[PDB]
Amino acid sequence: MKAVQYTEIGSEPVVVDIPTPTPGPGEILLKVTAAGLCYSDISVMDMPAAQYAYGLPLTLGHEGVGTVAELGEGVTGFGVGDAVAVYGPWGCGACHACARGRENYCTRAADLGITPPGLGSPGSMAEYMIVDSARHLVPIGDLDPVAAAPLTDAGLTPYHAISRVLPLLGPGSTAVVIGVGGLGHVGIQILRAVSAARVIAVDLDDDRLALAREVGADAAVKSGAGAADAIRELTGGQGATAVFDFVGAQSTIDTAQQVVAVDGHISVVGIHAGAHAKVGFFMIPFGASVVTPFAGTRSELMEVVALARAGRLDIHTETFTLDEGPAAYRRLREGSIRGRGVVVPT
Amino acid sequence: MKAVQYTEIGSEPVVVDIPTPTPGPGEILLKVTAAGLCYSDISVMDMPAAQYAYGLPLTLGHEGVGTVAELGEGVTGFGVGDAVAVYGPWGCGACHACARGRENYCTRAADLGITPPGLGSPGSMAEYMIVDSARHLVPIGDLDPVAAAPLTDAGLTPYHAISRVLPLLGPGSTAVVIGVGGLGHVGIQILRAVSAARVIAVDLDDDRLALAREVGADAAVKSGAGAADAIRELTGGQGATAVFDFVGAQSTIDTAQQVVAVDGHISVVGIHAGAHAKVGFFMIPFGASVVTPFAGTRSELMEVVALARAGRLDIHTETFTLDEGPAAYRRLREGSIRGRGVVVPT
Amino acid sequence: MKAVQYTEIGSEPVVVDIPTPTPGPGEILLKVTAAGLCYSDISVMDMPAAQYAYGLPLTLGHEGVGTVAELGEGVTGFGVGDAVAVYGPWGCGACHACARGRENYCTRAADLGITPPGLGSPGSMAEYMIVDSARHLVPIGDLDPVAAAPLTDAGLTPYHAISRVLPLLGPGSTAVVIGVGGLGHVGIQILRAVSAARVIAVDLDDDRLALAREVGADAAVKSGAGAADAIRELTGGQGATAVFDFVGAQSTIDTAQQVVAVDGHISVVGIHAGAHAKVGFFMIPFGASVVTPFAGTRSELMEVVALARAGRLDIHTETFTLDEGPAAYRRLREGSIRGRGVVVP
Amino acid sequence: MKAVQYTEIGSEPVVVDIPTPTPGPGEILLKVTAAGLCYSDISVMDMPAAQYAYGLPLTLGHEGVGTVAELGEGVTGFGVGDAVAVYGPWGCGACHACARGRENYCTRAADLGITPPGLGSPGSMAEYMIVDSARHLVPIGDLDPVAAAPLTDAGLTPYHAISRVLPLLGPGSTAVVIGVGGLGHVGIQILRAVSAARVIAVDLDDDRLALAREVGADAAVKSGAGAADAIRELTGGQGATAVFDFVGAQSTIDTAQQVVAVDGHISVVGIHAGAHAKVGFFMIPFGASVVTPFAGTRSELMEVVALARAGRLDIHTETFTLDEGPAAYRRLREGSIRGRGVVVPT
Ligand SMILES: NC(=O)c1ccc[n+]([C@@H]2O[C@H](COP(=O)([O-])OP(=O)(O)OC[C@H]3O[C@@H](n4cnc5c(N)ncnc54)[C@H](O)[C@@H]3O)[C@@H](O)[C@H]2O)c1
Ligand SMILES: NC(=O)c1ccc[n+]([C@@H]2O[C@H](COP(=O)([O-])OP(=O)(O)OC[C@H]3O[C@@H](n4cnc5c(N)ncnc54)[C@H](O)[C@@H]3O)[C@@H](O)[C@H]2O)c1
Ligand SMILES: NC(=O)c1ccc[n+]([C@@H]2O[C@H](COP(=O)([O-])OP(=O)(O)OC[C@H]3O[C@@H](n4cnc5c(N)ncnc54)[C@H](O)[C@@H]3O)[C@@H](O)[C@H]2O)c1
Ligand SMILES: NC(=O)c1ccc[n+]([C@@H]2O[C@H](COP(=O)([O-])OP(=O)(O)OC[C@H]3O[C@@H](n4cnc5c(N)ncnc54)[C@H](O)[C@@H]3O)[C@@H](O)[C@H]2O)c1
Ligand SMILES: C[C@@H](CCC(=O)O)C(=O)O
Ligand SMILES: C[C@@H](CCC(=O)O)C(=O)O
Ligand SMILES: C[C@@H](CCC(=O)O)C(=O)O
Ligand SMILES: [Zn+2]
Ligand SMILES: [Zn+2]
Ligand SMILES: [Zn+2]
Ligand SMILES: [Zn+2]
Ligand SMILES: [Zn+2]
Ligand SMILES: [Zn+2]
Ligand SMILES: [Zn+2]
Ligand SMILES: [Zn+2]
Repeated sequence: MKAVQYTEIGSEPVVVDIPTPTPGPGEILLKVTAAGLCYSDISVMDMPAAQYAYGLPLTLGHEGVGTVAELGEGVTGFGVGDAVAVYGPWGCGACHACARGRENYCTRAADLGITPPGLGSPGSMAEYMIVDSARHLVPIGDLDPVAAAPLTDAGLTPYHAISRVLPLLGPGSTAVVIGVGGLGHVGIQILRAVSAARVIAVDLDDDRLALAREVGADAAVKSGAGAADAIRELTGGQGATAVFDFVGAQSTIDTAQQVVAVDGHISVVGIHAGAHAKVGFFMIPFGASVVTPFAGTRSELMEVVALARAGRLDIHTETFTLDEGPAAYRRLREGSIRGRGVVVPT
Repeated sequence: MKAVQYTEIGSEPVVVDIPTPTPGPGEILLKVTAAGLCYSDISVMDMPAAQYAYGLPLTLGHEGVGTVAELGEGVTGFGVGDAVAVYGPWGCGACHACARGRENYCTRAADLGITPPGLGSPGSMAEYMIVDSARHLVPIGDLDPVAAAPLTDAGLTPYHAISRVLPLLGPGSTAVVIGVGGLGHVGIQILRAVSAARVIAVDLDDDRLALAREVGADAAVKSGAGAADAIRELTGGQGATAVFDFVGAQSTIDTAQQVVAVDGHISVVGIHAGAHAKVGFFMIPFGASVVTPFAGTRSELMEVVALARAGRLDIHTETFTLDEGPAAYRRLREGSIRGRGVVVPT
Repeated sequence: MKAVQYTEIGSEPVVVDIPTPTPGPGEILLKVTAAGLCYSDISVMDMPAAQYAYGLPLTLGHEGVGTVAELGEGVTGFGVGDAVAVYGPWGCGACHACARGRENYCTRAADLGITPPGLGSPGSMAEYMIVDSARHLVPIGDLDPVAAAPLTDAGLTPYHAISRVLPLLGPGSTAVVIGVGGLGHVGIQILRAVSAARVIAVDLDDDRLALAREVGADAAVKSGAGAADAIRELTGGQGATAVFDFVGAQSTIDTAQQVVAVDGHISVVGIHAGAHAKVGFFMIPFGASVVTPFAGTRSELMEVVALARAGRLDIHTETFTLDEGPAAYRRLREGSIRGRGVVVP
Repeated sequence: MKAVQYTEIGSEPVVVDIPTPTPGPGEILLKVTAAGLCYSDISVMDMPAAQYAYGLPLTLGHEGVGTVAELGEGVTGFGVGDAVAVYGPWGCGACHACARGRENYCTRAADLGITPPGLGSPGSMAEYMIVDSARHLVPIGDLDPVAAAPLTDAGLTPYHAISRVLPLLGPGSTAVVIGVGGLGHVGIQILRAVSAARVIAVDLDDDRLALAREVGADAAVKSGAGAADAIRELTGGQGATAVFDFVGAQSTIDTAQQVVAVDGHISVVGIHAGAHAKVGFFMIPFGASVVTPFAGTRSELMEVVALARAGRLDIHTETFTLDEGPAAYRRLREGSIRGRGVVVPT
């Protein structure tokens, strides 16, 4: 087998029966124990035919954890039964970025026909999944799979975004988190674990602001036209050292530019087509850098797993069966999952 | 004493006779040996009455070198006759940024009424000038004052911009320099001295491309619509690790976005009101950060001076008298100074 | 004031009456609200006549907080009544290190005759004290002075030592803290606040191990011959990413070398004359760097103050009067102050 | 095939005929084009029987370049004929260090029985060699193999040592290089290429001081009792920002401690059993860190190759045949190779 696939442009994903794959040389077959739903899946399924490039059908799910079921020829660095998380943004493994584990920034992958699981290659929303190479597996030991699956993107992506500017986030700093969803609720917790920043969370929804306080935000601010003034009141007029925008709409990016401090940072993490920061003199403070980060690195995924194993990340989830996969995507689309949706096969 | 002042909104600067100042407690009086002209002075003098905030009259010149003439009460660490460069972007000296020498990013200066020489306080285009505090002087020893004056902004600003991302500029990297004027011709030389980056220079003017090659650029490319494709051809389709845009027009920022590499950097250094980078998904590569840097730090100015003393910077200048100051500004406006204009008071 | 001074080589410090100073141009007079005792004061007072270089008499105390009492001529940026901490390791203010606020690493100060309060210039163990320049004052707002005074060295020094290698201390890292005294008990708390490192504390004294657990250590291990094996058991045989040795005896440095990981770090912070790490092939792991850090930077002191104001540092103190100053030093010498001794004028 | 092997404890290496190997799955067979001699080979061959752990016989050579001769089953990313350099310090590929390319600091390799070529596995001093995995090959394009072979250790090791502290080596800094041999003569050139440090070279031999000046040292100091005072005279009494000791004898480490600046660095790179820095209060300046670095990282090797391709490294070599291999080791032992000895098979 059972899997959840995107099969027709503009249609909802469907539950299918397809062959259980067998690993070729160097590949590993996992029995999937948990598969996370990411809002990027919604954006992908909303692409018109002219833009959509991942092929049909596509087994969804780029947040995957499992146990090693079968080793392909020549694979010996894992044993059958090992609990592993899948490193998602597969790169070529050979370029200068990849040599540093920064496969998220590989520029050679596309030309070599290397695509990530759930985003061009078959994903984790299935009873079993293939992983191309052992370097794309990270051990998780006895971590609960349901809470582990989101670490692979909801954890990894905020972790990487924060890591890019961690030296800015010393005692006395303030970090703003915009969007307390799958990514944002983990982002707050990463900030608390790896920095002494004061954390201000921003969301449209009072229940998400409650979630933010539950996971350790120091303050919670309603998003929209009043947010910039409210944040500036909290920061004593100086603004926020860093803003991590997990929404990335034009309104939230505007809020971010209106509150960022001199020599601070805006990380535009959320993906809303057309929205952008306007980085120019008189439009942003001196020295305030802006970036659109993507995914994270191999060693960053290991660090996220280490945070989880140390008890520093309380991942808020709701569990679904494979048969409930399409229903779960409807819930994600409408904004009614408090945290991360996770499919648990069987 | 003789000085060059901006005295009337919309009018050319004029040569004046005003009193030689006397240093109060903590201040230092310099006999000016060289005063650099910066294109920012043109932009300032082009501001309409409603925007112009630096007061009239204003003695111009924020690139200053001199010899210590008189010590104000309680000043130590300098003797009469010492050759010094003036650190330009005065801050409060007390905040967290200033404590690190990063007075360029002080947020307290404005509210305390602290303004820089030539940009709210009296500048260096005069026989003598006041410096507010000893911490705003850096010794230059026997460096030629004419070539030293530009170090204080034409050197400092590119040096800071490059320093923000120096770890990116390893062997195999490429740095693009857009605009081979006062700042840009120094920026090329800094890149060559402190990194192993391949340097590609870009300018509208073929004589400035020649200047770029003279000061060590590896390649020089005509600016305009064909520049992005030409740069991409030189970088093997991978793009440039970093782009230092010393023009900052919309067209040059667009060129920068079209050539920057994944996980690279654009530094928008030149100031053209309204121009901005558009930093959003699908509009810039993943991981490519963008910033508008401002001036530089105390320790950075010392490092620039150290480069000059080591013979690493060939500063291209043309010398003017104080009486020629207004004529020199006309030359700067029309683009006919090959490098930096420098006034030498007699 | 009344002051406590070291007055005679080899003798205990004494309570004295000396003139209240007046600030000259650029100086600030503080009314002292709290003055910390540091174990370095013991080491200084144990120096023989041939080594001791700070002059007699010396008003002790290089951990100082106060309120601005008088401004010297030309001083700006502070008002009378402002609560401030004194930045201790005064530098020249002009060199490349000082320009970055790294006055702790100034090499010009000695030749210019610049000495720190309590260590060549008059210290904070007195009703009033002089500060040379406004850049050596950091505002503390409404922070309790008793808990604030130790921030200026018990806080600053561990903070700097940790900061030198903070990028190593990611999730999955382990930091060992040897010596849970004035410095060490703050070091544990800094590690918890600014990193995700697992913290293993080491001390001779079971009550100090309890203190370590109270302030957030993940494990606390008895020092001595068994400590290295115990630490290696806790780290799965891989050793510790960083070791912060706040004792710095040969035995503790040896423990540090026996537990540090490949590509890790040993910070020798505690001062024991003659003791040293042996950094050579076959004697330490590949890539494991070793340093003796000193004090900290201007911006680091500001950051320490920010941690305290945010409630991230529970500074364990015992309070003494000026008259009790000599008794407090005897207590420090014998090891009976649980945390930091602080004199309140 | 012909090879040079260490075959008997305490005896000179010998030229042998042994079978040409065949690559198994994931392995690559190279036709060797150049094999560097490293002084570590001398130290290894001087180990008594009780210490020597690399097995007999051992094909020597841990500096290897070649062309791809045969691909083992499942190998991708290289074609037959590709010119490649061998990354020497093989790690497990999977741990946190290896995920960052830092296989030089892998702690899992020993327990997994992973040993480097020339140092437990068969080396490059042979007509052909096996490489275990594609990730241990770096393309060199048309670089001359003779000058390329030393990049793999004589280049890599100094490059890594310098890289650990590159942010210290700003304009105005001084770097001391002790020992102008295989590693040291490359170290000087790396410092000149990637920093603005003033470079002071130190050697016992006047001809090696001449070599140092030939490759870009600013100053040259005779090693021994007068070296520390001479270096301090050159640095104005302040001492050297960093000392890279490629000898690592007690006398050179003592020199390094006597000249290092406050908040500087000593890198003990050369290996002399028993010698060590004494890092304690009153024995070294405040803030001066000391480390024994080992080899370098995957991305560092790529950077070294990039320096060579850009013309930044003039590698001084002497060429030997395989039959001359033992004679070349005698020359290395006696100190008569001016730079790096390189064996060029058939
Ligand atoms: N850059 C990357 O590599 C990367 C990786 C993964 C996901 N993403 C993107 O991150 C974004 C978030 O993904 P998710 O799975 O956490 O989404 P989610 O649907 O789980 O959460 C969205 C959250 O944002 C809040 N929100 C929406 N509009 C808002 C506004 N105007 N102001 C404040 N809050 C607002 C919602 O109320 C909700 O709490 C998506 O755009 C996704 O595509 C990016
Ligand atoms: N960010 C800061 O802190 C800071 C500090 C100093 C100066 N500036 C700004 O930097 C800019 C440069 O100042 P300068 O004094 O070196 O100027 P300048 O007049 O000396 O040099 C301008 C150069 O840019 C070239 N140029 C102009 N338009 C171009 C285009 N479209 N493409 C390529 N080249 C082009 C010119 O031919 C000339 O060589 C100005 O905008 C100035 O205000 C900024
Ligand atoms: N590097 C610097 O700039 C700097 C600055 C300030 C203080 N110091 C030094 O730091 C050291 C500590 O100062 P303090 O004021 O915190 O001392 P303290 O007397 O308050 O505490 C000492 C602690 O170390 C423990 N201890 C002693 N020997 C031990 C051993 N062998 N193993 C484990 N634990 C042991 C004690 O039980 C006690 O808890 C002193 O040497 C002091 O001079 C250094
Ligand atoms: N740390 C590592 O990862 C690593 C890697 C490779 C090599 N090494 C070691 O680096 C060292 C250098 O190797 P190499 O192949 O360049 O050696 P080499 O024999 O080619 O060069 C030695 C050089 O050091 C000089 N020298 C010797 N004694 C000296 C002294 N007392 N003072 C000043 N100069 C002196 C010689 O005159 C010669 O120029 C060796 O100990 C080697 O084992 C270490
Ligand atoms: C479609 C989207 C996927 C991001 C993700 O991995 O969540 C992207 O490629 O930008
Ligand atoms: C007025 C202008 C001055 C920049 C400069 O210092 O050259 C600015 O601050 O934007
Ligand atoms: C013998 C030495 C080898 C270093 C090298 O690779 O040159 C070591 O591993 O200790
Ligand atoms: Zn996703
Ligand atoms: Zn790649
Ligand atoms: Zn300017
Ligand atoms: Zn300031
Ligand atoms: Zn102390
Ligand atoms: Zn100084
Ligand atoms: Zn070697
Ligand atoms: Zn490994």
